[PDB]
Amino acid sequence: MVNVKKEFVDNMFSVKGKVALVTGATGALGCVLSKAYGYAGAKVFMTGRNEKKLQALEAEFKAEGIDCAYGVADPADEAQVDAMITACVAQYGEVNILAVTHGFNKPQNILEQSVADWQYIMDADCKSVYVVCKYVAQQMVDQGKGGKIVVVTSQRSKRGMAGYTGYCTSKGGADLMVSSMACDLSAKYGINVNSICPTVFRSDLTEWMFDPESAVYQNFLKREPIGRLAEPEDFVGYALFLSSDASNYITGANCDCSGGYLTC
Amino acid sequence: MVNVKKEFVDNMFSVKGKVALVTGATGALGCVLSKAYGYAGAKVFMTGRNEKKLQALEAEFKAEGIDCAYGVADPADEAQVDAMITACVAQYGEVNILAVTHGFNKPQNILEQSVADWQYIMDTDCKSVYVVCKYVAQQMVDQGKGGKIVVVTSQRSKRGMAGYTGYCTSKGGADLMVSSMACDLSAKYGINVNSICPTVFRSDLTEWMFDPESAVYQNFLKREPIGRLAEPEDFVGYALFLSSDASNYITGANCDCSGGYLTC
Amino acid sequence: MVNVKKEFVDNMFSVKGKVALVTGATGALGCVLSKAYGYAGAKVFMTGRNEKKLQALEAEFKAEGIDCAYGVADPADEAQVDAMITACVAQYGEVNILAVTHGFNKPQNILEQSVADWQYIMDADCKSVYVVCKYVAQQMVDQGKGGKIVVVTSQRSKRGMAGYTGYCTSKGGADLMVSSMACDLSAKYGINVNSICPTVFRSDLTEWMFDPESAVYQNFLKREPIGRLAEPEDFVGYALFLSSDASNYITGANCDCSGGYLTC
Amino acid sequence: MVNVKKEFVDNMFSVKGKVALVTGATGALGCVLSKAYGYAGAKVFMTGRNEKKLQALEAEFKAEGIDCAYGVADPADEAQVDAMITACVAQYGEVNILAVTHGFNKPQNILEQSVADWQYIMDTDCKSVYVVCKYVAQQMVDQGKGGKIVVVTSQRSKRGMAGYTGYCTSKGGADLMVSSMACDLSAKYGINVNSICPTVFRSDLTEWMFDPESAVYQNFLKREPIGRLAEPEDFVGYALFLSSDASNYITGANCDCSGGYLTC
Repeated sequence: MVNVKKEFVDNMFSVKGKVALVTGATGALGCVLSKAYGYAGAKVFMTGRNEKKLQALEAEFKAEGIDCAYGVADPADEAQVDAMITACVAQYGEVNILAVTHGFNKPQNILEQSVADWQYIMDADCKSVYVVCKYVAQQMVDQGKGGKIVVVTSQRSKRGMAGYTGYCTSKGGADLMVSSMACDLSAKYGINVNSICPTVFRSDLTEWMFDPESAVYQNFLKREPIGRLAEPEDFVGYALFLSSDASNYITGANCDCSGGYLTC
Repeated sequence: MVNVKKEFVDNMFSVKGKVALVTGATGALGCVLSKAYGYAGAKVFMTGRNEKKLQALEAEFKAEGIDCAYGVADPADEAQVDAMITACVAQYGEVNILAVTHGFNKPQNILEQSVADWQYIMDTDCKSVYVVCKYVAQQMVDQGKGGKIVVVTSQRSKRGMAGYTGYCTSKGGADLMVSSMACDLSAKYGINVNSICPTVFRSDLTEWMFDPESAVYQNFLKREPIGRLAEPEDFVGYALFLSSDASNYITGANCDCSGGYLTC
Repeated sequence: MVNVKKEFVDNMFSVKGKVALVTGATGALGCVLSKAYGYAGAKVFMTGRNEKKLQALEAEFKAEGIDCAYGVADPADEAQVDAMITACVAQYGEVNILAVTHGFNKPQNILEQSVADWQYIMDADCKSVYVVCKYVAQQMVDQGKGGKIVVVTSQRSKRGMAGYTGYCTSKGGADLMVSSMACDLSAKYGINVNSICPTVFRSDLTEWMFDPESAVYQNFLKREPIGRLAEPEDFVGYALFLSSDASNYITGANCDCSGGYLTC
Repeated sequence: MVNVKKEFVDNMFSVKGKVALVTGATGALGCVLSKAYGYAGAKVFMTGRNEKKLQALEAEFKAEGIDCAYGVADPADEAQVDAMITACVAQYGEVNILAVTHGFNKPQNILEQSVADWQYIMDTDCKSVYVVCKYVAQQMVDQGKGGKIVVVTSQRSKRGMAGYTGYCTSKGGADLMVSSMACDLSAKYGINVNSICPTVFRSDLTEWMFDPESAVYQNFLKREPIGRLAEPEDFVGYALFLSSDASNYITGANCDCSGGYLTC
């Protein structure tokens, strides 16, 4: 008999009954991923800094029968992250999936960007990934059931850009932090750690879309073999795949969500 | 309201009712992927050179209610591939998914490997990918409904190896052929083209596993953050993901199925 | 005392008295590299298919005191390559450096490109690299003095492009063939094998430069952090570096000559 | 006539009369690069934190007719870096080449590595690269004559490793910071910015070389197509190449100094 089971294939993409902790939950990708986990049957614990926006999401999701909760925390603040994970464990008993979607950018040329401004991006966008991953991984180790970590980086983790010495250092570094975390955790504890590297969202560029003096929209479109800019919903499939049994062998990968921008 | 639909999330990983054409169908990965597509509800058209082995698979799958058929063809032979696609279209009406799993290798140092031996690997392992992709892409264009192509390459498409001047040229080339095919087809025709880059299967190395003189098994294990060698079933999730609506934005990618070998 | 010698530093970039065999010697990069090796004091053996163009180069170089010779050969023809290397050995006693610059392209979409047209690119652009490298490496092994091989690929060895299923397969494959050849030859025989991955030459695009309907020139310029397209002379430094003692530790590398196109 | 000049070829690798500022000058690679620039005729300005070790190097180099000087500075401290560059400008009139060789590592698994310990590596190894590059680039801009920046990263900038969540984030980030700096500076100001990615030095592993319980030495040797571990002198050629006219077109590159570790 061929070495594949029907039970495996039918349920491999499931996240049903799993507890998914989503950071940057009020952001463009974070709110979409949080709802997608909910629609897929996971218990959703949303975190971010804006309580009013988290409350609005919790009300919308609960009206559709999604089991969800939220915790306010600055992801770069070690004490707040620890308390937030404790609140998730108190609510749901465990953490099975972590989706890291928070971040920050402020593009500026190196000559005009102070060391403090560069450090601000690194703390908000890079240190915060270490803090959240370290504390959630420790919780997954404590549980002894393995787990899944999905870090949203950027196609900027592999390609530089003018004005991006902060963001590219942060994302370039996070991709390697993910591969090193897989080396630290996957074999011993059954914790898969992967990143997704998306291109830009259409909605991020619509503001200057009608400006003939701007080349930004067309510079991206010339470099998108898929033929269009991304929507957050375009990455829910990859995120859920990397959060399910279907990706049990996959670890330390930096997954291409660029629509071909990285390979053309 | 958050921009993601429940109907999208519930059905995004489906391949139900789709016609999946699988090359190298009698091989270790090919038979597993063929059955996985069948268990997932796709109509499966298997192709390979060994009729007796294809007949055995068809009998096994039909006994489990899988709708499948086969066609004998040498994938490097345009005329045989063209006739094989015609037989798939006659049986099922169309081709929606293509999974390319066939191949050949015969490692040998460049000094001892004749130009004819190198060419034999290139024809069997590389030219055959161009032939199958070109003819199936043309059928998908003719249909006007888009489609999915998944080419199985190898982690050897990105890392060289002693004795692999044939296989590494073929796989390294196929990864770029996939990115270029996405540039040719995805925007205009809605045909996504991606590759998966697997590490070795545990069963491929079981022969010399007990020989202390061989370092092969341990060479790979030291370089596998996941902590074990692969089974064909470990790649069914990625292959089905890349064959479904869940990956509609993903094209021209060379997906890391190495278990961390590529990133450590 | 610091572990570096003055004699080493003063002479590390030298190719003086070395025999450099350059393929595609009559082409834009080939003629420039051949003359640069000559100006740097190497004995230059030029090869290509056009005898009149090789004779013109030999006359120009000899008028400037360069020790050079030529041999006519189709680089994909195993018998002609063997005879050409024999003629170089008869003239100069040995081969120390090989620079592979020949090639062919004919861009065409996969749907319109016949299997025979794809194969034509592969034979002219990829098989020919295997033939030349195998025979020159065998000669270097026979000599027992090590050697240097520099293969000119393209930035297309790492990035796909519409119409390039032939060229990208050939260059993508050649980069991996180089890494595998380093695995086969460098430790045992002291033969370093590396590739250089250039961007396009300014002169290749000047024809359609005044056509407003063409985006080619600007598509490249937007993606060149260096701020201009390349001239063949821009790659002589990297080629000579990879042909000298200064790069003795460097092997199996695919060197970025893209002017930042690969990293932005 | 072939488009290459003899005067260009004869002098392209020269750093004679150029002012080379070397950070981490007392380290294994820093002292070797500092002396190599000196032997090549550059004016050498060495910086580091250990005054006694800088004084010993200055005395050794002056005894061999090298024009050199030193300045004590912590490279992560903007005020000290600014004062150090002022002292280099006062001594030599300008800065033409910058070689960044300093760094820090303390491997530790993520579960046992505090956020403060991770931050310590990031400040010492990553923030310090931003500080030095920003201040030296500003000095090169002020001069208006262009310049060369060579950042020494590691093969760890592209491959993760157990215990390296700090170092891999720092090096992975620095490679992207270099590509982004090239986008910010090369076209407008003629400042090329590149990195070199070395493998480990033989001397770094000699301690546990005789311990059968340690796999480290053999783990690297199995992955070195060149056939041996590196010496600092093995990277002087690449560093001087990237500091000379021979590499004028090369910018934003992350150069492979791994001996094939990256490509096998």
